[PDB]
Amino acid sequence: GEIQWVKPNKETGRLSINGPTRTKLEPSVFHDVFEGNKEPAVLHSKDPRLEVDFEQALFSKYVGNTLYEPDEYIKEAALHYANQLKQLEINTSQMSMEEACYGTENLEAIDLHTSAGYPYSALGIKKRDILDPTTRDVSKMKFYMDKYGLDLPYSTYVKDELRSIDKIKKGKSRLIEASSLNDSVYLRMAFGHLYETFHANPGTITGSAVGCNPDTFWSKLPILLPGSLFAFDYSGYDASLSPVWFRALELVLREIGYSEGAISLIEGINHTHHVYRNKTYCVLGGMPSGCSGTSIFNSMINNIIIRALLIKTFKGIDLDELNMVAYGDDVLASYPFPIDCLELAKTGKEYGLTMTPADKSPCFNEVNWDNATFLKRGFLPDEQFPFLIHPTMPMREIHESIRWTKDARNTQDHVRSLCLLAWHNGKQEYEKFVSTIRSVPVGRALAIPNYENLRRNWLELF
Ligand code: NI
Repeated sequence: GEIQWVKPNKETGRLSINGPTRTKLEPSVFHDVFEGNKEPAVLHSKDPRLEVDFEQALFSKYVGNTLYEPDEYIKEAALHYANQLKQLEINTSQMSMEEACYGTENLEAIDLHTSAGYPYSALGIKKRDILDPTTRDVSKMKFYMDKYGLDLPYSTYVKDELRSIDKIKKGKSRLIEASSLNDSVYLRMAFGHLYETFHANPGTITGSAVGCNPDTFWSKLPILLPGSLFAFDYSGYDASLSPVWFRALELVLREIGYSEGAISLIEGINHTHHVYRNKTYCVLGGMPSGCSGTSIFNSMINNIIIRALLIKTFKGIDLDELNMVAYGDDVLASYPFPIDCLELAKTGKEYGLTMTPADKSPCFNEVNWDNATFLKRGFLPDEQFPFLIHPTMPMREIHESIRWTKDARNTQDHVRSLCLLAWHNGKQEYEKFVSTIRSVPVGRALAIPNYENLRRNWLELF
């Protein structure tokens, strides 16, 4: 991805948003009971902790575009993923606005608590004003869709979340790039059925884990990805995507039967205008973070990329032997033989992709079921029933996170949530976690859930 220009909002005529004021994250009543080294991300320019220039840290994610136009390696990839999709019989037809907004059994309703984007947030119009689940009215949406039309700027602001000290010093906060309600509705209308099938089918046909529930999906993963695993990390995947990938996405949507109208939506994703604060700017390449189908399209795109890398890098590689699931940038794969990911990573840099070994690793080593990471989590066979895999959220992460809160009344649920994650790590870990919690009179007053109750519940899902 690459910014093409920047200009003042007076010139472009775009409305401006309020800068978020303070972080909403406070010290929790466990702030110093547990250890970690994370604080609220830098949320503005004058943050006393900044060792560098903010705005140029913000936008350095956009490392250029290396290629605008699919070569043969990419076209063949796209087509193989497209042919693979064929068997899911994706409904290529437009979804009703009602469903688009209000959801069906496999597409969640538009989230009423998120911002409505441009120009809604600048005018103080909230989704709640336009959308009511109790009536499923779409007449108001039609009205605003007429009023402001389509293909609007992405309203961009800083994500209020926890970051390492390293990222706070180095100004590496993350951006939220929210598409306008108008464009979310329209994208969902054009691709809602695709979203539905993808939610209903996490696995190796879609090649997508979006919407999976790791509680159960983890047990399928060994079966779905047999033979020899592989996995790595990308640095700033989203922003490093050059247009070529949007082009390749188009080939895939064409080949599975989409109309040209629906396909033209993609250019409005590959080429976006954003409004960060007082300026508006043009990005060409890069998946916006907050675009309706971000997750899926990123996941689809990654399906294209892994295949392209494979067949550009190795000869006689048979793509039907591949298995992968992708959740945005995050991929878990297998193949019947080992795969030299160092060479993949090199091929990757040619395309503008930065690939590093799995889990901050020193080296492109072995990934097996024991060290493998997916959606932050590791894989641990249940001791009694080894066919059941537990998703292991590192405790390090659970510790970091319990030390802060955005709502001071939520301690109870905040701890319970963390417990629902921590127990997958084993009885002895869990006890260690709960005992630290219970190490402080406030801990002791909480209803903390029982290890063997959590486990009996977990079994009852299989
Ligand atoms: Ni532009």
